[PDB]
Amino acid sequence: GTSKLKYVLQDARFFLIKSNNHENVSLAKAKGVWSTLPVNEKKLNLAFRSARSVILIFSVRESGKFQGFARLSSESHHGGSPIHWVLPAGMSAKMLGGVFKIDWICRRELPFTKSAHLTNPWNEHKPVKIGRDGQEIELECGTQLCLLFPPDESIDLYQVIHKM
Ligand SMILES: CNC(=O)c1n[nH]c2ccc(Br)cc12
Repeated sequence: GTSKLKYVLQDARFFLIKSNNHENVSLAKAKGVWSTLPVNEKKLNLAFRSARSVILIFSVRESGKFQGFARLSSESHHGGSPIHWVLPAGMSAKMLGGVFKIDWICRRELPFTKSAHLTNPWNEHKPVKIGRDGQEIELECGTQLCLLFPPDESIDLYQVIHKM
């Protein structure tokens, strides 16, 4: 069903995450973590304090799809086990900020062809697939985008609801 999903998404904030490679999203799905540049880290930490749920919606660059979405379960923190992110070309992971813990809500993919009717008011009403890493997606667009994903019957939102 979709009722617990709609409960989690109620009055949530949504952010577009653009990964340069599939390996970082695989690592995120396996470890329940994400890391981003400080400019986005600050935005996400502000949002985490201000909203019932902060949803990251993931897209691998050039893949033509979203790879799933997840809910922040903490602000960013430093000093955990290192995460062996792949950076594009030979760039340093030092550029990254803290680590956010995340609970996955959907690990299934959604092709951009299925979201072509959704525009994001906070990015000039361009299609929601279009946007820089960290672009905020307005509430209604973000909710409809999440509801387009195939149901992920491996996930139980009961434990996510309790963290709200
Ligand atoms: C695991 N997260 C990343 O790899 C990442 N997040 N935002 C970025 C901006 C530029 C570069 Br290069 C890499 C990233």
